[PDB]
Amino acid sequence: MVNWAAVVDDFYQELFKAHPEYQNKFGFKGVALGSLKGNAAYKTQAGKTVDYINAAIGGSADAAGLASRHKGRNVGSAEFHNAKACAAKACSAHGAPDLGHAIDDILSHL
Ligand code: HEM
Ligand SMILES: [Xe]
Ligand SMILES: [Xe]
Repeated sequence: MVNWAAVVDDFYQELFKAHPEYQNKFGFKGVALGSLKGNAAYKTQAGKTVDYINAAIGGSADAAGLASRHKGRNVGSAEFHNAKACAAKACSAHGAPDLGHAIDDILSHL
């Protein structure tokens, strides 16, 4: 088992450090980066990202559905290219396989 939860945590750290304004689109808006793990709303969003990763690896992930749902938050290609940079970093830091291919499936719909 890859510690996906831990990777998701680093990933969120990377993403919000580089694009802090992204964080305003969540229910943990305005919460200090170093406090995220103590915030209920974050805890739920992180679990869901981990779920998706496990579904992408599992073969059950609906990439088109996730893309439409991000479109529904005015989150598009540019954001998911940025996230690809951030996940690459967070995976590499954990010796975990990269999620470039899964992130690519999402991009193919954005
Ligand atoms: C690898 C990249 C990402 C993955 C795997 C991912 C995963 C998810 C998942 C699984 C959900 C819940 C889907 C649902 O049931 O509606 C979600 C919601 C969301 N995503 Fe992403 N995320 C990604 C990147 C981003 C980025 C770059 C942004 C830009 C801000 C973003 C913004 C949001 C927002 C605002 C929500 C809903 C928040 C809420 O309901 O409170 N995501 N994401
Ligand atoms: Xe991710
Ligand atoms: Xe992913």
